[PDB]
Amino acid sequence: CELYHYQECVRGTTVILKEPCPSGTYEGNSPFHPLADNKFALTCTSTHFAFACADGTRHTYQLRARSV
Repeated sequence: CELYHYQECVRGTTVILKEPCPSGTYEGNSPFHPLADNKFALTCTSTHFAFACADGTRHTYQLRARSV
């Protein structure tokens, strides 16, 4: 019921991710930026956020911001 995601991105750039599940609930350090096609956008910074899904699965994401 607990899945972990980890990915690196270039600090300052915009990251586009696919929602892990339809109409899931989100919680994180930055406001949610919903987009079309079950996706969402966020500015790359070292942070953590999570989604709670209807099937009981919780997805925790960790973004590692890096230079260059």
